[PDB]
Amino acid sequence: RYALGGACRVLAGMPAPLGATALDGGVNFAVYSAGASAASLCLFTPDDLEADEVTEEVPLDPLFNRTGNVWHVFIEGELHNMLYGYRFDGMFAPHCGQYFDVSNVVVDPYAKAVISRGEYGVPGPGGDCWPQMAGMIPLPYSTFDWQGDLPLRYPQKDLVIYEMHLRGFTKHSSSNVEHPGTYIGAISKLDYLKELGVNCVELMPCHEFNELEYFSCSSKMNFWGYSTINFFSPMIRYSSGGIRNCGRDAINEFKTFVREAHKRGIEVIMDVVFNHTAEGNEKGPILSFRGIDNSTYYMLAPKGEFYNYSGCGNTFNCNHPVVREFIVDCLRYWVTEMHVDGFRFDLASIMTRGCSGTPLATPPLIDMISNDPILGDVKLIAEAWDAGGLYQVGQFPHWKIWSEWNGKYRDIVRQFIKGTDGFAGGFAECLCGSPHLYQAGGRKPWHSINFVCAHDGFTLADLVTYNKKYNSSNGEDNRDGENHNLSWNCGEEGEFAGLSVKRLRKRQMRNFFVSLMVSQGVPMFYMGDEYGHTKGGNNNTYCHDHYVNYFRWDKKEESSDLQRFCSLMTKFRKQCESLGLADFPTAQRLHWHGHQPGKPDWSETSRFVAFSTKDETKGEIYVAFNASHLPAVVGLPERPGYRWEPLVDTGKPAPYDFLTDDLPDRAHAVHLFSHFLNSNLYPMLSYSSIILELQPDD
Amino acid sequence: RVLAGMPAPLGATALDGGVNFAVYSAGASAASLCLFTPDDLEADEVTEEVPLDPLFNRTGNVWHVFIEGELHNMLYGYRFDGMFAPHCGQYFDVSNVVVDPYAKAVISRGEYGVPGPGGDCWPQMAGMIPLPYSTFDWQGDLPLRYPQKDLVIYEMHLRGFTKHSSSNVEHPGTYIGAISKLDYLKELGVNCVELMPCHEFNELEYFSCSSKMNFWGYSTINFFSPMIRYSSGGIRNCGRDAINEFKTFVREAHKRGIEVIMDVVFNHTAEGNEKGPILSFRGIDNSTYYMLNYSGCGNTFNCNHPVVREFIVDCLRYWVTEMHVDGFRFDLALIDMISNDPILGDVKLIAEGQFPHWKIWSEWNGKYRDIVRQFIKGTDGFAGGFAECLCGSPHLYQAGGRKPWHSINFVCAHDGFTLADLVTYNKKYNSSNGEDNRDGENHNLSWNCGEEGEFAGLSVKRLRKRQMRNFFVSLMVSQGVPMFYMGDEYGHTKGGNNNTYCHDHYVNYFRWDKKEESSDLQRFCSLMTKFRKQCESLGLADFPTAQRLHWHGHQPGKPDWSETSRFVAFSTKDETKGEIYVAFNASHLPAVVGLPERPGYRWEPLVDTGKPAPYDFLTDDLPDRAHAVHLFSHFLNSNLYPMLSYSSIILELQPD
Repeated sequence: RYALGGACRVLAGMPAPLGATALDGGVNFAVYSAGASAASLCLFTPDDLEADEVTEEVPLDPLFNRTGNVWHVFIEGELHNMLYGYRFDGMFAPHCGQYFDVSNVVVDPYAKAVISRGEYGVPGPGGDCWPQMAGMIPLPYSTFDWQGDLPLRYPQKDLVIYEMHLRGFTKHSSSNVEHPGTYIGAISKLDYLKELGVNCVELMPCHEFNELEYFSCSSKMNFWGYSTINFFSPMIRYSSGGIRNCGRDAINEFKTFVREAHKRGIEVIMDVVFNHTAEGNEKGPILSFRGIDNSTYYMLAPKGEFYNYSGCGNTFNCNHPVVREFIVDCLRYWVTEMHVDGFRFDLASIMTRGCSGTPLATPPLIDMISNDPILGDVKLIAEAWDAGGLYQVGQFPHWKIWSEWNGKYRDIVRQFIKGTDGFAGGFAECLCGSPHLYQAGGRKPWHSINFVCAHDGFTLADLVTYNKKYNSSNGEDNRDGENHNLSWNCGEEGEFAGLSVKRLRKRQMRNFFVSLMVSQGVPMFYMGDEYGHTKGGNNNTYCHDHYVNYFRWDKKEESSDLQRFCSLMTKFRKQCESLGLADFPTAQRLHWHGHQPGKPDWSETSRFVAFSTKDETKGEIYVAFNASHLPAVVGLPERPGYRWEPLVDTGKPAPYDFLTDDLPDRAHAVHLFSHFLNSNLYPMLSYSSIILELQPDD
Repeated sequence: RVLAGMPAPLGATALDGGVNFAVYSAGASAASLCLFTPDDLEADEVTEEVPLDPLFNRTGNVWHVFIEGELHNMLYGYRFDGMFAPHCGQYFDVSNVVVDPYAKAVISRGEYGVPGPGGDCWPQMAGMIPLPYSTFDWQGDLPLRYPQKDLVIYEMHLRGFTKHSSSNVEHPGTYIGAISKLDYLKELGVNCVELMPCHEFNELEYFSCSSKMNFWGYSTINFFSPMIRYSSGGIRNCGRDAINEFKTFVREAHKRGIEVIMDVVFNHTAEGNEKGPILSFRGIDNSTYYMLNYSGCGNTFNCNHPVVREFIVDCLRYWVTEMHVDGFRFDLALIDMISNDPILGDVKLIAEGQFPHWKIWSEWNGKYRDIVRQFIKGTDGFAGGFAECLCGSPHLYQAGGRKPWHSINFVCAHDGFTLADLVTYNKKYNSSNGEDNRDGENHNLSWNCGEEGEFAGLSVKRLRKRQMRNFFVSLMVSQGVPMFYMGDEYGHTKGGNNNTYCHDHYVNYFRWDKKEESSDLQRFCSLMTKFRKQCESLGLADFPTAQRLHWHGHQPGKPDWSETSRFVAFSTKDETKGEIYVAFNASHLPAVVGLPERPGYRWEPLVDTGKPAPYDFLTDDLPDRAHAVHLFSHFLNSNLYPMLSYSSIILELQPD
């Protein structure tokens, strides 16, 4: 046949590879739809797509343009300036699970760019929020230069992770970047992270999503982005190019980001959400999979009701034979072409469920992922829990590869440092990387990702300022977010407290950071914790394109003492050999002390934890935490012929809370405590911690 | 020409040109006046003798003789005789020549430690004939009359003060050798200097027996005469130069603002019992002047007798008016007479709660020394006693109608361990006294701070420095009059010997060499003396009241008086520093102590005996003071302070 006025020949094509692929002076399209009775290929143009008008349509022959359940067609010519979609026909029965309709033009799941809008937060032509979408037709060749980029391949034990929101990182006016809120605005700030000690960035979801899902209903916005439309394409409204050049520019922008990050020694880990899609339940848009083969992609009940183990309306059928191949191809695409270094899986315990619902001991999807020759060399971090009731923390089909977030760490550290009884043994266990959870099954201490604050919940500053949540601007009447925050307002609630309360809060924040940085495992903290970012007591800000979610670069200058403390702690962890251990610590390296050396207090009323550990580069170090409300003079280990020299004391005023060989009068400061240090003594305030280093006494 | 004579004065005087000699006796049936020439006295020959008539030259029991002429270059004695019955109580003998009890000078020897011809330790003595006119210029003088509550007494031995070769003085070990160093004392803050006995005494009294010498000088021959062998002139000019040199000292001291308190011993004399030579008293009236052994010397001076009482009163008046002495100490101590005398009533009378008071007689507080030595070293049950001592011992003096400044506080003296020995030795080492280490106090209440002796570790030495500073702080914050002993301010040590009465050796000298090596302790002591004399609360005229003095423990307002308590803290309301907080930690464990809460104010470090010098006492002369306070501001802001074991601290309340 012919497609465009006789210029393009139409042929049978090939059923693989799926998607649209350029070759042989033409483009081959292939899709999978088992339940379709008729299919046609729709072609738009940039001008007609913004009219909801199809410029061309090629009907597909069920005989010569279908192999098995895979429709395919080859069109000769240069279509790389056009956008495409599919029209399917067939059975329609919501109560049976069929959602075919000829009036809808759907987007290929394998499309590498989805073009519907170019401006963030700006409705469509006439106040619309769900305009027509179309996918990008590839080009015969690539148009990006990597400049010899190669994988960094850091050992996971050497990582310090930083969780970043791409828009909120530079969208505040104080960022003073050329393109605030985009992939290029982020690049100008990468050196800052490099000086902070960060060598790994975790991006919050940067896959195509609609920020205007809720805008029509209640004028809210999907700021965080945990509702994905397509998985092969980056968010085009996080780029400066926009829909320009059919989206190719946006792709290159993302690539640019990654490349630059590798030239500063920073790795990029993508946050992916495969457990649900933007299409919602039966009352929602038909953009994608639902319109192609619903029964194949979504997990339904026998009566046609969608299984909802995420709270978002549906549940992706992760373990179905086709869905597993789709997911593996997504991951390999993001690794081999966008040069990503690893992935984080949100609500990971939905990929371990049956393709009905029943948790699987050896899920096929995890099996394929961990056995892949390409995905075996990249980091895989799992947030092992879901909204249905599963908590696979410590028990996850890890295959001796998968890492995992540690929420027990968060709870234990929060309660201990706030001053709860019965948490000294748990805190001591946390400081060693939880051997009882990861050593038994054959995993190393660095398979645990440690954190005390994330994007969901109180920030580090709110953790020491508010007893309760204040989610009133969310519009839910406080009926949202965590109810048990394990926080302490340090004696007076709100930001307007006395000077003693403020000093105590500063001590507490420094104590949390020290706990993170001296523990075995991979530390992680959310952007803005290094300078005390606050959200006003709101622990669930999923819908605020407001300054509360933005990095405040002006406030970073007012609190640069805390930033200095945090960067110095990261440097110290990097230097100390004993803090990045590959294996679990042993009783021959690590010793536990109490108020007196060698006499730990593991009882239920204990609120003091101290240890000392040998080190090949620093000789030996001593760390202590006093979470009681009364000060104490503690005795230090006896080391004939050596002396303990102070390094870190969170109770002292800056810059003396961390001593470096840049202070003009460090020796005088040490001398004025020498009369305690010579006796192997050290006085400590309530709610503090100290780090000392052993040096030759000569 | 020999004339009759008159009873008054009971001595020798140059009035009525000529000399009138009068002597009281009770059994002198024969009496004559011997006159010696100094060259003849050296040869032990009498060059003149004037017999006295029992009727023409005697009124009642007083012999008289008046000689018209010039005897200014002549010495004298008496040929008294009468009943001789040692087994009955009489010691009259004409063959011997005695010295007038009221003689102002005694001329036997002129070089300290150098015996007479053929090694004679007891050569013949004679008295000096006075002049009818004065010879010394006071350059204008008047009593300083300091209130006794404002004193800081410094006990010094005259010879040992500037006899060591490191003193670098023109006349080491004399009266005029210590005048140079008086300025040094003024730098320490000494308001008063107390002299160990400077009456005429024989340093070779028992040198013939064994080989020991008498160094301290607690044995008196003449009560009117200064020690001539402590002067550069010696016997020159009949000794009248010596009496002037002493005066010079007093004068110069009064020009530095320092008073002079004289240590007197009227409870025994060098006469011995019946074995030593008869110098005076026994050869005139051995009954009136002696109680025919409670002093430990061999005799007592019969304080209770009208003749003896008048003698003592006249001696004290002579010293006060002729020599301008400001006060007296009475060893091992008539009383009403002295206290009611027109002149001696305004003199500072100090006696070594049981001694008659009359609201005048101060006392050496020997109970203070025992309690303070036992609290500071660490001992159970002394928290209450220590707190009592800090308030001037009300239970001893307030009850009797006295004042806190009638208590003389000390922890060290000339007998016993020095300050450095209290923290160095646990036993006494008197084997150098040649008495089988049996002569000496056995209950020293000391502690070697761990290892005993001068060769210990570093921690022991640090603890010793802390302990010495703690003792001095204890002294300087207490209500009463503090006293120190020569050399404590730099760590003088006797080598463990707590009784050096018989050593004219470097152990009894002021080692000016060492004071240049322990200058940090001297700095601390001088600064503490400055601190005491500025505060109003530390020199109170009346006992502290509950309205101004408050007692604290590890927590403000919660003192621990139990038998396990080893921590004492208080705060006082001042009017020149606002308010001061003092704390003592005699426990072996460090401690963080909470300070009293004062809205709108903050406590600022002043004294901390655990810190290294010069930061053990903060002063504006220290350029780093602000940074040092800043580095403890994080404890100070919350009303906390960390303390080492065995340490004390002083803080001031500032409007911050």
